[PDB]
Amino acid sequence: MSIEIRKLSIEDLETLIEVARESWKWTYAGIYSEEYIESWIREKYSKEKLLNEIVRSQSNLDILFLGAFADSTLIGFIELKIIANKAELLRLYLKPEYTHKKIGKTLLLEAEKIMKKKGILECRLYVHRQNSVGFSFYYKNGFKVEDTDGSDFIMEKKY
Amino acid sequence: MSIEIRKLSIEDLETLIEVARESWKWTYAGIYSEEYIESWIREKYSKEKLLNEIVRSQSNLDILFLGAFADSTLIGFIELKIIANKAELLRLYLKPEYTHKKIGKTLLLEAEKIMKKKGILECRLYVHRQNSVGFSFYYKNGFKVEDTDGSDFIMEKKY
Ligand SMILES: CC(=O)SCCNC(=O)CCNC(=O)[C@H](O)C(C)(C)COP(=O)(O)OP(=O)(O)OC[C@H]1O[C@@H](n2cnc3c(N)ncnc32)[C@H](O)[C@@H]1OP(=O)(O)O
Ligand SMILES: CC(=O)SCCNC(=O)CCNC(=O)[C@H](O)C(C)(C)COP(=O)(O)OP(=O)(O)OC[C@H]1O[C@@H](n2cnc3c(N)ncnc32)[C@H](O)[C@@H]1OP(=O)(O)O
Ligand SMILES: [Cl-]
Ligand SMILES: [Cl-]
Ligand code: NI
Repeated sequence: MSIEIRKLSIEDLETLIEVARESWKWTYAGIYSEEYIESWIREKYSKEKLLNEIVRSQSNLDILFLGAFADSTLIGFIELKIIANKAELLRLYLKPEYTHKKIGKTLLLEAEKIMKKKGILECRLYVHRQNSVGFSFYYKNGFKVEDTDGSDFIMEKKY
Repeated sequence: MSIEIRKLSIEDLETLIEVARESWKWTYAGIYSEEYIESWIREKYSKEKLLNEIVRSQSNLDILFLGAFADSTLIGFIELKIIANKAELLRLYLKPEYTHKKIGKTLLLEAEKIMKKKGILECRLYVHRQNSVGFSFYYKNGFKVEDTDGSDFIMEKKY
């Protein structure tokens, strides 16, 4: 199992949406309803929005959008948003069958490496409080809860 | 997510084979080849063999064959073989998306409960040495390595 991390490109769009869908159905099985998720996928992970995000990342602006590829097949992705010297980890998702193999850790390290290249010293995120899979991974990797907003925990990491 | 543990019945056959297939492809992705697995599924998990095993379990003889059912859908199974006062854990497999939720632990506890009812004080198993997922679960649950046979570790638990 060879895993490559690289910036996503527009050709990654269609399988990106499928990874997102598959990871979302799994991750939130006890949190949101099947329809809530299908609408979320349709509205937030639309072809147009992701394309624009993939482009802003490729153009080296306010998005960093990396995928993990297993034998050329996209199986995970991370997306950060940069404003000034700070980042927000918007998204980190893998195909459920590819979890617990350090692939999430690998995407995070890559982003962190690029943030350090960019002078970004703070990174923060919003995680649904009932998402133990995600929440536990984050605190195991140096994120600390600093606040809440609705159902989410606001976690933050400094460098 | 409601999980029920009960003895398998002949009507469980077709979805039993699919769980086995899906768990096998995942579990041994870096261990055996796609064909080795498809042959193993075809030859060891055949309709006839499993049926006979399900029957011997239902008849209360030398097999104990339990499934874990999530909302009426079979998602995992355990199978033990009894000879005298001792057992061998032949099989324990879940759909990959259902792992890491204590469902494996739940099947093991059920079998252990029945073994104790039956006076069975020793339980042993063979785990492929490169199966870290399975091997780690077993030692986290009181199994200790006592020997090897080919690629497998022979692990054993006493009560
Ligand atoms: C800001 C946001 O994007 S929030 C949404 C975060 N993403 C999700 O929840 C989607 C579902 N999960 C995933 O995609 C992944 O598990 C990630 C990205 C959260 C973590 O990546 P992975 O490569 O799976 O994790 P990695 O192998 O580095 O670390 C393992 C740890 O993560 C957590 N974890 C990873 N996979 C699993 C799993 N299948 N079941 C339970 N916990 C898991 C555990 O805490 C585990 O620690 P343990 O060994 O003590 O049990
Ligand atoms: C004799 C034989 O049958 S050998 C074949 C054994 N079965 C397999 O390997 C098939 C693949 N795996 C599985 O079906 C299951 O993981 C089982 C049956 C081994 C364990 O059942 P689960 O309900 O998943 O495990 P449970 O939640 O009780 O325990 C979690 C522990 O099991 C292991 N584990 C369970 N799921 C995973 C996973 N997706 N990735 C990595 N490790 C895992 C870990 O050691 C975990 O401990 P951690 O929290 O420290 O990481
Ligand atoms: Cl979340
Ligand atoms: Cl094994
Ligand atoms: Ni774990």
